[PDB]
Amino acid sequence: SKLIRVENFEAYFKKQQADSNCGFAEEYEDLKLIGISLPKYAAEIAENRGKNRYNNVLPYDISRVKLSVQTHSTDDYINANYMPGYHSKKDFIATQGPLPNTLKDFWRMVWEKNVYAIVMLTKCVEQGRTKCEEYWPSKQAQDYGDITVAMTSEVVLPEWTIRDFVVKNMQSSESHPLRQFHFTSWPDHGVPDTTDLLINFRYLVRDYMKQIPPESPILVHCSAGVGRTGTFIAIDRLIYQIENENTVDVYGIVYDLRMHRPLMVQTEDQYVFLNQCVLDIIRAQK
Ligand SMILES: [Cl-]
Repeated sequence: SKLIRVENFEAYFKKQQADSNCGFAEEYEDLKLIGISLPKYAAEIAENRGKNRYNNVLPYDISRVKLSVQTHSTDDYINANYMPGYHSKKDFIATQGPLPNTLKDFWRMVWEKNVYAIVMLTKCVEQGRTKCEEYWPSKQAQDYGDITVAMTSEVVLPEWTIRDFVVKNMQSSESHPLRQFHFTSWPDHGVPDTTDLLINFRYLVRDYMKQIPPESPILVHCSAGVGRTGTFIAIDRLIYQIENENTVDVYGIVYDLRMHRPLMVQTEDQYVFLNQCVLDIIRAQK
């Protein structure tokens, strides 16, 4: 009974918000251990440890994105997992902000996994610390291993920047577009003050995704690719749920996310923020 009909969501939210979000805290605490016993052997292989941004954010083997192998099995490794969306088990790839040594891997994943959209939910640097490499080029083409990327346009707003690229595999002469939705306005601490901007940003991503071929995972990342990333993915899923079923199951969504990657929706504030998102969406349904 974690399924809440939208007609009952506001009352549910108020209930869960009582006593300093006690109910939300309880739901979130219930999620705490979900997925954590899933093996993460590839992530722990010596050769792969340095490919992880955070030693405690490791992809579960069961859902990890496996890249092509060249000379060594560990070539398959990237700190990323397929995350189900509303429609399919591979609607998303949640991944960490790539490192200087995983840039090639990052683009190889982008290429091999048919990514046309990247959602980036972090600044490269937040509070004087590197959260993510600037892994994308300007107009001047850059090669990342066999993958060449050139930015074709960039539109900056205070809230987010949207960048279009052409991604080409130089080995095959295949290419296709990629749009990167760079949400630059997530607060350095805590969640956004309001939900509308992130929700509108999600709508922008979705608007673009309508133009994209099938089986094209949205690559979503922040720093660790779990907190903001999980929040964004959950919001996307919740919106479909609301739109298609008039029900929400934030718990079920986050649970599912946790079964695919650790820490998805990494703070209680984020979890409450999701519920706030649902409330705002429902309320904004005149
Ligand atoms: Cl699954």
